[PDB]
Amino acid sequence: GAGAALRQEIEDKQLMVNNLTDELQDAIDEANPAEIANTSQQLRHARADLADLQRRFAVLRNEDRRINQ
Repeated sequence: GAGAALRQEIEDKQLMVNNLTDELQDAIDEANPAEIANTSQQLRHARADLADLQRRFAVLRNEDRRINQ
């Protein structure tokens, strides 16, 4: 299949997004303004990067399917 390394990056990046979401919510429960700002800034970087990765992979997978059907 096409896009093996990219697919794996997407899963690695979804894991990071999830861990950072955990950390943000914990920082909210603790009312820790510094960590809320630290973690949320990173979470947004990661969520934007993930969405781009997923777009790139969808192109690749749709083209692979059309080439190989």
